[PDB]
Amino acid sequence: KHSLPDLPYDYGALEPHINAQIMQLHHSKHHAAYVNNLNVTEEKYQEALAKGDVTAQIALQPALKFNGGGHINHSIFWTNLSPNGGGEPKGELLEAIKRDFGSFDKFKEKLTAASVGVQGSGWGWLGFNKERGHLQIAACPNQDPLQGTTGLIPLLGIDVWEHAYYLQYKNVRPDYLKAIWNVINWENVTERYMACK
Amino acid sequence: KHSLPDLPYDYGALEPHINAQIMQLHHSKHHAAYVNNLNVTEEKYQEALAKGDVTAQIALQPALKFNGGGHINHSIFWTNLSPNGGGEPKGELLEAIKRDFGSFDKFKEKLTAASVGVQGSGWGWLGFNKERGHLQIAACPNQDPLQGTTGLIPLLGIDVWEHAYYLQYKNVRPDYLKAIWNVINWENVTERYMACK
Ligand SMILES: [Mn+2]
Ligand SMILES: [Mn+2]
Repeated sequence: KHSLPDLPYDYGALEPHINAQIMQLHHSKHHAAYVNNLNVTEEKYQEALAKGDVTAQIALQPALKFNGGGHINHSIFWTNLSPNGGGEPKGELLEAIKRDFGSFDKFKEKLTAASVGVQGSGWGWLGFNKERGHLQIAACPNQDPLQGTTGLIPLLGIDVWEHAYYLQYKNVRPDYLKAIWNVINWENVTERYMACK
Repeated sequence: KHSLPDLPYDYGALEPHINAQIMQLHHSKHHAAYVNNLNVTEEKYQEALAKGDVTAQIALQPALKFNGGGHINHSIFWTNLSPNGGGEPKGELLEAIKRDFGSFDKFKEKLTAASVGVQGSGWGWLGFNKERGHLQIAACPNQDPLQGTTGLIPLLGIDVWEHAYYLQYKNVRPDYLKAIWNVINWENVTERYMACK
């Protein structure tokens, strides 16, 4: 069974950029609900599959992408954030960023653009393209996970569901986007990128 | 007002790779129908737009994308083929193919896989990514046009609707894919590649 990962930090470790009320609801309520519902759906899929009930397997897909993706996306998200974070990466990651996007600041414009560009709920991603051997930016609707739906390996995700910012920033998503750059755990992103090498 | 372009060759020019019956049906019936229905939809949209009828506008979008995309895609497709075609391209395009995909043979596998990979009706495309400055393979469902939905600039299209091949190859879509390379007009895709730069 899948379980709720602990936050690597306190609910209020990201203040003042993401306030503690958000962090607490986002983790203990939204993420918790995805894990529990995933578990339920996986159990129901076990039965459908054993019976060769194809109709039921197909009927269960939305719940499985949504709750499974919910779990995958937030689990990556918490490791992407840190009180020790902000700034710019170093080493190869930074050179790949300059190489594929021109400059770190050009990269930030792009990921922000994708993230701001999401109509409705969704996520902006920095991913790695294993076929082409380079970095790539992508956006996903609702809880659709990056690797499951595109093949890109996720490096850094930014959650632009309204629940991820609305208590602090209301309708002004680009203020949230501005703020989050200050808490990005470039340590972890670099780690994920070295895993693709 | 849009019109059906003449074919650059005669209906039997691509034998024995694509037979004369397919070409004549594809051009004089299928493309003609997209053109006809595009003209009709565009006029209706003009009316809705001048009445500020957003409902009617939004209700016309599937027809506009389907018939518009059909017109766009087939227009490109006819120039991508030639009775004098086949072989490999030369100059920069060939260099970009080697740089972006490794070799011409690997590129060919990648375009084939993406084309075979289409479930239902659609197109495989070789495209150009402006903001990244490189070649990029994509696939579009139905008549969704490459640029309008994806931003990539079309260089080479491979129609994998069943009408593109079924009378001659039936269900064996890969044999059609193996055959079409004998008639690719590399001169035209080169031009399209030089126009991007
Ligand atoms: Mn969320
Ligand atoms: Mn067609």
